[PDB]
Amino acid sequence: MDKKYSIGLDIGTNSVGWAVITDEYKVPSKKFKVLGNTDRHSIKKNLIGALLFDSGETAEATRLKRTARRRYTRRKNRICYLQEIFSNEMAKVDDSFFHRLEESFLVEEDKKHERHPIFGNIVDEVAYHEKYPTIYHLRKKLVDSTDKADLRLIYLALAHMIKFRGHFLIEGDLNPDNSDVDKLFIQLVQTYNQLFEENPINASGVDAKAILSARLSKSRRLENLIAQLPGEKKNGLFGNLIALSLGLTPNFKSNFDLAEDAKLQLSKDTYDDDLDNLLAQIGDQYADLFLAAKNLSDAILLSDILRVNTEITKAPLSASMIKRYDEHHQDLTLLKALVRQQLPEKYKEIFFDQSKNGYAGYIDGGASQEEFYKFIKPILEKMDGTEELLVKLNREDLLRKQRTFDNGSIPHQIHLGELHAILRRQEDFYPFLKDNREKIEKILTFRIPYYVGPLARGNSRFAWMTRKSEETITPWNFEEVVDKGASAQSFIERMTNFDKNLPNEKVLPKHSLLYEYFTVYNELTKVKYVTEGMRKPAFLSGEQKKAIVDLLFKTNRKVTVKQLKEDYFKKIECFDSVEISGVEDRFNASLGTYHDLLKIIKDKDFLDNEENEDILEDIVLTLTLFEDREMIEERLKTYAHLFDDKVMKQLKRRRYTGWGRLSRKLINGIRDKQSGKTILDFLKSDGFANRNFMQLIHDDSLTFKEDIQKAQVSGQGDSLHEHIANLAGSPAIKKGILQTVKVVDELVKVMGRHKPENIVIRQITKHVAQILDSRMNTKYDENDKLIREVKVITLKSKLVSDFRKDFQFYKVREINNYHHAHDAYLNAVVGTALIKKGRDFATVRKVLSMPQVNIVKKTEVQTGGFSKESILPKRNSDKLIARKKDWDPKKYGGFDSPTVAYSVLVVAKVEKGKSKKLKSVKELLGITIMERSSFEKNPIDFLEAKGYKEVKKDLIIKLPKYSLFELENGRKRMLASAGELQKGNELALPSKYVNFLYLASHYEKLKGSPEDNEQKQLFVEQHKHYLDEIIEQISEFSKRVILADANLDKVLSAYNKHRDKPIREQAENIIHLFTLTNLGAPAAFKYFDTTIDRKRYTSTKEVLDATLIHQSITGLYETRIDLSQLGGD
DNA sequence: CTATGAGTGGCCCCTGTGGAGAGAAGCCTGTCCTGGA
DNA sequence: GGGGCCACTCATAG
RNA sequence: CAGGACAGGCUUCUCUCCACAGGUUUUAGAGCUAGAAAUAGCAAGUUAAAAUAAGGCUAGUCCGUUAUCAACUUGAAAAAGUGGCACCGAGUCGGUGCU
Repeated sequence: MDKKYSIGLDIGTNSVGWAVITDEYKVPSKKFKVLGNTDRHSIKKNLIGALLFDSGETAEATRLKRTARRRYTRRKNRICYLQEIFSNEMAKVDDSFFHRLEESFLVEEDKKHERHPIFGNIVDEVAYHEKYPTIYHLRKKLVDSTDKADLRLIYLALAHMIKFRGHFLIEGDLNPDNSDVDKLFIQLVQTYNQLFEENPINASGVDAKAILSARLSKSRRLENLIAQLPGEKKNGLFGNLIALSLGLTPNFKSNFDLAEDAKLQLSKDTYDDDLDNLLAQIGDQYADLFLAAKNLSDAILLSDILRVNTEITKAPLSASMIKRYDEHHQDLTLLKALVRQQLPEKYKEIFFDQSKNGYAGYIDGGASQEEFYKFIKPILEKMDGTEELLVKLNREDLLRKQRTFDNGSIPHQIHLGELHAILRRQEDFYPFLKDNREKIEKILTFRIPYYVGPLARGNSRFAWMTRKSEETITPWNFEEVVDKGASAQSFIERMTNFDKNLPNEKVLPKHSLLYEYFTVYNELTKVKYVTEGMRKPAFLSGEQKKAIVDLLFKTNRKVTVKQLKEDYFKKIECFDSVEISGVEDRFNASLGTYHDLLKIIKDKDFLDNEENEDILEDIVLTLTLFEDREMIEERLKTYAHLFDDKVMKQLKRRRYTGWGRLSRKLINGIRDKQSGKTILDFLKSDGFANRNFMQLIHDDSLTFKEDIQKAQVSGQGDSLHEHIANLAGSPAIKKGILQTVKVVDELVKVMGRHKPENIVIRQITKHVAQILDSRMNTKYDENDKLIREVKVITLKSKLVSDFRKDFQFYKVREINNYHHAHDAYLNAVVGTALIKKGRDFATVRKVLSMPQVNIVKKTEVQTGGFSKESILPKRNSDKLIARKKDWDPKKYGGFDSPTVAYSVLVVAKVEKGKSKKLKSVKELLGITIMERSSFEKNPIDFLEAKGYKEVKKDLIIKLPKYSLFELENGRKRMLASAGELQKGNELALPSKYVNFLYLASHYEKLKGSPEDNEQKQLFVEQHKHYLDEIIEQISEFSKRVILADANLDKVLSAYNKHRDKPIREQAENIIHLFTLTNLGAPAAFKYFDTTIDRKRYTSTKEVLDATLIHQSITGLYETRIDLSQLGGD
């Protein structure tokens, strides 16, 4: 008799519950054969348990690190390009300068050349350090002077500029002379008054520079400026111009009464284009007004930058840096004077102690600028003469460094201008610089487009670029080697969907006109109308649909029921009264793309042309695919023969985003084999059948369904891993699902390969059920109908939670891990009971108090970073990992705290003592993650290298993390690492104590009827003696397996101390005790007033000769190996 | 007399921002359709 | 949250 | 009862590519004076170079932290295969009967 049995499953983020029950809600138990070298040949176990595992993580970190690696590599490549350019002339003056540059990081003992890099002689080095305290001094001096300087200084300046070229946000050119806010505001007002003499603006008395440079929001600046302008509004034309000058996006529809919105934003690249067409609409006389607005905006954002006001040079940033340096020097002198004058004792603290947050700590230590201000602020409060210094502190301007985090707002055009000025001044003495000025400018301004991607030769699983040729990609010949249009199309396509019914065809663009026609006819197909004299609703004819679309859909961007009734039935068909069903208020789809094309091209018959279908659809596809404008113009240049410049540029501007859910070949590509119509043709005219898309794809009359069946290529059965990975969700739930399916497979294998009756458990859960059904039921009957021998049940946790709360079967997650198993068991029981109580309740209570539950910790091989990322200074300790091959850690410091890959057991002989005496040993040597490949290649050589000799190969036992060892008195420990252990034993409590603890913990939070609440409170009051029993049992369990003498003593003392506390507080504090006894690593926990630190087992010597256990994924099959007999002499 | 292991307790760990796209999922208003029961 | 490392102290064997 | 397309909104999340600002580490930026030295006073401090997971070959202006993995037999791996049942009890499972 194949016993009828049910399987219950609970899938969480960390756990997978499993349980097997009979037809009688009873859990069978079986005796299992045990392999190994031990004597315990067979053990009886229950068929219930749960699996715990570490939660999975997303791929975000890997992608971030890859991006960082590419950034670093490309920056170094640019530096190498500059060195290559300077290579010819550098050797003619200083051959070893480049060697000195890179070899700088080595100590003086290691350097092949002289220690001073810049000159190689200390005198010139000191002279350089004196004449130019900061690199900004050199930059400004080269910008302003006309003298011929040494090649090395120019090289240094150019390298500094390139390596920190700054951000690329704003396109176009920036005028550095555009910095005066007031003068440009006056010019804008003057131009407005000249062009609007009937409405002049009196800008006198308005401080434009203060308002526009204020650290307020753009709307606040606009409001403040307008409030000072009588008669003007932010909604007015001048208000919109100011908003644009602030960097907002005003709408110019109202001031020119245009039929179309004219929205301008200076950050958008459309400013030139939209300005051009706006002038084409309102007249070209308004060019200088927008020019003045642009100049004012430029002055604004360059005024927020560049604190310097009136100093005249081509390098304002260098002037700002020098000004800050001078202020820092003067303030430092004054501060030293004052501190020495009044508080000499703290002078040492301020200027000598590195560890404190004073000036010495701010400079030579790790104290940040905010920390330094925080430390110095109370001290300055105690002294006098620091009023302006206090103001500067409030301004984040006191003693400011040059390299600060606010530098993130520097446009690259400033560095470009400085480069251009330096090259202009010095190219007369340096012909090769003048010749390669173009190359230097390109290198400074070059940027890889976002749509191109990595420049690989196919050997990267991330690269998609298509090459025109096979030259080495250089910044000067990038455009001549890469098909930018094809690359962009590939970038778009690989992220697009595939059609469900036709997986071999791309889906159409969302705003494709053919798609819009399809949708409109699809909705019109199911529109019914009832007029006077009509007994039943009738479907609209094809000519009726065509007339309706031409009259309303092509003319109105939205058509409503009332509009249709007034415009077509009442006017065209002369039906005065009509009742329309299937559309309530308005029609859903619309011909927006048709309206846009009729607005741009301004030709209706050209759009109405059926033969231009290919050209029109190709134009729509081109507008959807590409976002860069040059590529769009490149593609549109084929169709320019039919359009003027205005139409082409307006077409150049229309972008469309989104995609449809269906393919063109499905709708209008496949023709009916009988009639020749496509789906669109049938929607246009289907006779009295009037079949919609759903009806057409399911009708057996046409061959479209036959093509659907044929086009279903027999996709090779997706592997369970791949099938789950293809689902929608985070990888963690995917891992949980995979482990659950493996658990189900093992449970099936256990029961003698007899299939179960019922499997008890959002679209992801639906996919899980689908996977289970597919793997379990594969039998097809004589009619090719799947014989569902197994029932799949979907139930929500709310039902089982109610089941628990109704029958006092409380769940306390803080006691142990059995709650997952009990929840799975109750899930299965409730599902079977509902779909299919004195006996049942007794059986359930018997099941709950059962002591043996299979709890298994999943064994894993840890991977990830080689070590921590913080780099530590050199120290005399062997635990420091070198950052590179030829860098002694005691000379340079480096990494620390590597992570163990996995542990291995080694039994061999090791020399010990100064006499070099061979000693037979038995210890654990853990492999670091960085060593994993080397060890896997040849363990023998690796073990020989670490002082282990006479290798005993057959004793190598793979010991991953959480490998379980068994010791005396049932005490269990898990191998946390190569040198640390965790708790391995679980505490079991009688169910009555769990119920009492739950009732006490929610004593004041009772959610039930008043009589039930009072009864529960009385029950809590009656059984106070349980607390002593609970404490005694905890002490006994800790004594037997935990060995926590001092911590237990402190716990006992605290319990005796707080024995007078209220019952709720006592229970709440006692609940915190299980952190000492819970599975996993010990953790510190708080008990009333005293905090108890974590007791950490750092000794792996006791388990060297214990019994090792290997366990199946469900823990039913197991093999036991004793370490004592292993490695015997 | 000093090197060597074995525990107690304490302290540490890379951060911030922008631009570009595609998809998915969940909720809501609603209309229509396919399949079986 | 959780494993590594280090200062400190102590017991032990050469 | 399940499934689907559309019209619109809202919200969140995932995945991929291109850039910036730092941080950390070592070296360079003659420390002076009195004192044998311990030490005491004095001066000064803002910056620069290189590296940022060891490295690898398929040598790319590429890849290197996602995912998967109890034990034994076969297989290079993928992958395939390998373990008796019924009854009475329960402090981590125990006992009885058949085979």
